[PDB]
Amino acid sequence: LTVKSTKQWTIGTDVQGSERLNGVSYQEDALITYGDYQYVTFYETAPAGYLNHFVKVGRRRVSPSVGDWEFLTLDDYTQKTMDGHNMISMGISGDGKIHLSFDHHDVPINYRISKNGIAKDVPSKWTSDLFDPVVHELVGSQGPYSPLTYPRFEPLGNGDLLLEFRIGQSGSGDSYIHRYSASTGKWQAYGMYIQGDDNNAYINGLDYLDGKLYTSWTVRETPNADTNHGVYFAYSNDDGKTWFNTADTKLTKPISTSDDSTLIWDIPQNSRMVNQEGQLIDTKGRFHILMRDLLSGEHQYQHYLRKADGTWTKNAINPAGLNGPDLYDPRGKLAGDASGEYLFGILPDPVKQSTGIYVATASKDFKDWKSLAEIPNTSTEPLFDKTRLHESGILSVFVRQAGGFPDRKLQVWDFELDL
Ligand code: NA
Repeated sequence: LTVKSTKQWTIGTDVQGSERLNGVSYQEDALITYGDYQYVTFYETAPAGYLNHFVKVGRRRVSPSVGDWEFLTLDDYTQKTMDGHNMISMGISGDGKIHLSFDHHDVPINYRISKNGIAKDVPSKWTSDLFDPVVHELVGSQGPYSPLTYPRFEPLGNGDLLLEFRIGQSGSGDSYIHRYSASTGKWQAYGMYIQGDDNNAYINGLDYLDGKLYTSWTVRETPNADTNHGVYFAYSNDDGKTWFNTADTKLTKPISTSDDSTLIWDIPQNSRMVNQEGQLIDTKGRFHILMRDLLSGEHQYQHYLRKADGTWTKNAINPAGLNGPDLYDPRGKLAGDASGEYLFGILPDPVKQSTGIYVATASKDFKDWKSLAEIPNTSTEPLFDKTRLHESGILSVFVRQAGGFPDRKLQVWDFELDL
């Protein structure tokens, strides 16, 4: 596997503040290809200036040829909270509607949707009046909608879309799932799916494939990030309603954090393992987790693999040149190609201030981590476009630069792979 071409686009000037609001690990998702177009969402500074931001949505054609990015500005909702949790997630349902949820730390939901199926019936002009107003509920469903943190969308096989989030707080919280029907345009409540016990679960993502939904998490005892422990796994065959552990034993609904039957790796507190890193169901149905720890005596990224035979392995990701991360350094992701043979680590390097792209192969049990490419000058938790990789073999990554405001840009990097 090699790189055929590298291209980049600047899509905006990043916002100013003590926190990163753009390029946050648990954006799910920031960058999406649907049909022949790619979409991206981010904050830009509003005319009021410092500590006033608007959500922007960009689109560009990517098939059968790539055209120019265009942007709309949602100038009816001003983001004002300088808190690194207050990021944006986007999802696109099979009716072509684009959904956004954003700007939360332990507050009520903020959600909006496009009026029509703009990703399906693609409009000529790209303007803010394509979107309905911000609301604080999910029409058809029920709360609780507060205190909410961490909206995450997952598109299902039939065009429906899940929205998942935590209700409660760091160190005492539960998570919930809601399902949007692309046939009726109504949401329904799947209810609480994981319940804290004077702690909270921190999932790594949602991963849906061929009718199964996969998640992994660590449990956090207090608002101190040193109090994460364990790596846990469960999956569902019914889009979030009921769940199983790795041995296919049905769990209680909700899953409790006190239930050790979902633990796949013991990792104590003070291991320097961070919450909400990365996960991946590969196209062959092998599940992967990206985390980190200091348990070897050095800080290293860690790859957990759920093998076809049922067994779990844990391998450090330690290719030449990669500096290992500590607890508060930027988080990475794992991406997969269409074939399921190639695993990409998209790993921010805290020494280099860059994003490395490393590749391993299923033929070598993913032990053969090799440097494939680099994105220079990043201070970001890198995020990629699953569908674009599957469909065209192009690894497209959304990044916040390193550097000072207003030099620090937002960009999209495309690596064309020679599959
Ligand atoms: Na607690």
